[PDB]
Amino acid sequence: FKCVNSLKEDHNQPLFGVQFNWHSKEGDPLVFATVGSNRVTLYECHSQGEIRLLQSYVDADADENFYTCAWTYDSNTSHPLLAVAGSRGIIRIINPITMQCIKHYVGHGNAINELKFHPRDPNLLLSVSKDHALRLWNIQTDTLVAIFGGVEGHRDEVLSADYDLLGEKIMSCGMDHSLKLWRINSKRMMNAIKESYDYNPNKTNRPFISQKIHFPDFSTRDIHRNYVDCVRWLGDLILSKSCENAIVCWKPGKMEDDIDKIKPSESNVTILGRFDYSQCDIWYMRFSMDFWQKMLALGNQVGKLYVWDLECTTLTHHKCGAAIRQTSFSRDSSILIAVCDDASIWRWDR
Ligand SMILES: CS(=O)(=O)c1ccc(-c2cnc(NCc3cccc4c3CCO4)n3cnnc23)cc1
Repeated sequence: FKCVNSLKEDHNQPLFGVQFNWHSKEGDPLVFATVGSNRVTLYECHSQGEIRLLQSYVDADADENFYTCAWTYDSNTSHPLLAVAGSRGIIRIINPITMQCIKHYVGHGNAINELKFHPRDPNLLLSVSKDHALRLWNIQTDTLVAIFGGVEGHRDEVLSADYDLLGEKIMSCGMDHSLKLWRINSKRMMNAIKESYDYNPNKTNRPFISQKIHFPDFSTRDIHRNYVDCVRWLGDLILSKSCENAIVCWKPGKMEDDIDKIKPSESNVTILGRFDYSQCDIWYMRFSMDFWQKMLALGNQVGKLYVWDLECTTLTHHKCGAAIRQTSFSRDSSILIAVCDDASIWRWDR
C-alpha cells in the first residue's frame, strides 16, 4: 500500500466512522461514507488517487454526534440506502442520491454505538446502545422485531456487535467486559421475523408486539480485562479487542466443541491466537476486515495503520499523527481509507 491522497473536513471534529458501499456493481462509482460531528458525508474514489466530495447530510440538531453508519439496498429496486445513528439515540435512513432523511426510528433510552445490517436480509437492521440493550428492526414494515437485554443481558453500555456469515446468530460486547451470543435461527425468532413482515398498522388498531429476549445463548468475561469495543466473526471463530494492545482470536467451549452444540451454561473458552501491536490503549478504536476476510486492519492513537494478511505491515505518513478511529477497504481490497480525530481522511492504494 502507498498513500495517494488526504483531505480534512471543514467541521474540524473527530471522525468516528467510515464505510465503503459494498453493494455497487463493477464499473459503477466507488463510494464511501464518513460520520463525525452532526454530519454524514459521501465521497467518490476516482483514478490517480482523486477523491470527489458528492453530498452531505447535516442534522437539524447542532449537538447530535453521529457514531456509526451502515449500507443496505431496497429489496425491490436494488437502490442503495444508508443508516446513521449516534448520541441522540435516533436511527435515520438516508437516500444517498439526494442525501435526505426518508424516515427515522425512536426507542433506545440512550446513544447508539453501532449499526449492522443482516447479511442475507437487507431489511433487518441491528442497533446496539448505551441503554444496555440490542434492538432488531424491520425497516420494510417499520417494526421493532426484538429487544435483546434484561436479567441476563449486558449490565453496562453495549459497544459493538456482529452477525455471523449467514445471519443465524449475533455476538455482542461492551463496558461490562463480556461477549454474549444471541441465536436468531430459533423457532421463536424465526416466527417473530415472519410476523414482522405481515404487520401493517393500517389494517389493525392493535400495536405490533416485540419479543423481549432476556437470556443469551452463551456468555464470557474471560477474554479481556477492560471495555470490549470491537467484535467480528471469522467463520465459527471470534476476533475481539479491548484497550490492551491486542486483538484476540477465540472460540466458545473446548477445542473440539462445535459452535451449534454450545449450551448457554458453557463455562469454557479456547484462545487460538493473538495480534499484538503498540499505542492503541484508549477506548473507542475499531478494527476491520475486507469483504473476503483475507485482510485485517487497525489504526493506532498516533496515526499509524497496522495491516495483517490472514491467508504485519505498518503504514505511516509524516502528516498523519492523530488517532485513527476506523478504517474501510473497498470491495476489491485495492483501496484502504482511514479516518482521524483531527477530521482528516487518508487514502492508501495497493
Ligand atoms: C475526542 S474525545 O472527546 O476524546 C472522544 C473520543 C471518543 C468518542 C466516542 C467515539 N465513538 C463512540 N461511539 C461509537 C464508536 C465509534 C468509534 C469506535 C467505537 C465506537 C464504539 C466502540 O468503538 N463513542 C461513543 N461515545 N463516545 C464515543 C467521543 C469523544
